[PDB]
Amino acid sequence: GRRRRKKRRSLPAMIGGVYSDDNNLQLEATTQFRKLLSIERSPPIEEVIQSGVVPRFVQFLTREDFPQLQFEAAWALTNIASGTSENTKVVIDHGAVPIFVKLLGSSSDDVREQAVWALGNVAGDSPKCRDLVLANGALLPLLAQLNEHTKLSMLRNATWTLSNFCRGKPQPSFEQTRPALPALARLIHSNDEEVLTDACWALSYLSDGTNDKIQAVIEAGVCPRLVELLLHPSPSVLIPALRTVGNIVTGDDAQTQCIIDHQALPCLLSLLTQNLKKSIKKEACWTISNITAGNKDQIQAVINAGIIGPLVNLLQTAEFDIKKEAAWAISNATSGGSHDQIKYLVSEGCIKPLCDLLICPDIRIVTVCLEGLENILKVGETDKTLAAGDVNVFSQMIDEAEGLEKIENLQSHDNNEIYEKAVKILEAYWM
Repeated sequence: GRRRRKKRRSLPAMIGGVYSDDNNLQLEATTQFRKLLSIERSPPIEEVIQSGVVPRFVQFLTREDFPQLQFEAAWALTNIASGTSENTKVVIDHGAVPIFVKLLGSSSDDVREQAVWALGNVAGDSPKCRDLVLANGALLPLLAQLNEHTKLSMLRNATWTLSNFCRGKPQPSFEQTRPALPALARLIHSNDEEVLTDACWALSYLSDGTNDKIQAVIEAGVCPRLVELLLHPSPSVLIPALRTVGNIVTGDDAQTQCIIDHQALPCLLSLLTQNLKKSIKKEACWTISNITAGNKDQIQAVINAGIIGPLVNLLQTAEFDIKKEAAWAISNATSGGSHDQIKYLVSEGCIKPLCDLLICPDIRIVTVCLEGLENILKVGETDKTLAAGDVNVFSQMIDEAEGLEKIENLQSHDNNEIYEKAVKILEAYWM
């Protein structure tokens, strides 16, 4: 039941200046180009390209004697590359990528930072551009010049760039991004909201895939801190943290337990009971659902945390996108849970809201709720049998919640799977 799923850190005279061999004119004209290319809205990137200065800017990048010119040229190029994909291609075509990688070793902090920002912008353009940046060996030198003393502006640029290196579908080669894990594991210990935001997004990308990927993320040691970040007051941090936690719990039971072991369930509960955006509650319910898809000890941990009552209430009353996830959460619990655990779900009032969703237009959700009801009916039937009783108490509850009439009406459902289950349910419990 476990369910997998850029930028932000006189022309003729300028052209002549850039093409001059006078240092002061070169610098003055490149700065002028940078500023032109920096403007708030609709920058004239296409005009600058046609003048032929891109190859010149690229040449300026190699001027190790003249870091100020390297810096302005880098900025100008990145402003060009931050435009359309066609603009980015022009910069790539002129060999800027390997040169930016080399500049990650510049003795000038400002030039290194520009290079980091340039590469993030290129990588951000598309998965192919991302892969090109990685194939040119960007990551290790990017990481190498990060240390205990690194200034905040560089930490911010670097983390954003790293996130761009991890982002996108198809996903980048995991072996290509692995080196980033230890750094991101340290970066999530920052208190800076921008670093935390981009570091969490990056971990959210890395943890999105198969269980081997998730295992790599866990082994980086990030679970405890990620659970802390579930409590971050900024939604910009909370959202990617929660997505990463949610991704991790899509793995196997042992992987899921690494999240549970750090009191994630009480954090997740607080997400349901605070006045938070619906998309946040949705994702929290999704995360819970992948925990209730676990073993009976994991379902028990959800119960112990006090989640079932609030979750039933969401299932009854929340916006539909939340209801859907809450449905999977409750239904998964009825599927992997013990007889006694299922009885507890019923005591918390889950029958009525499962019944009410049998008329919803999403057939996957109908099916989930019908399966949950069937699991509940089985438990009721077992109780009846063990005492040699005359009635299935849960069947009566389903009748009283108007679920029986809804199940009878599902005999008219187009979908064959729903039809067959409804008939089977009726035949077993209301013959």
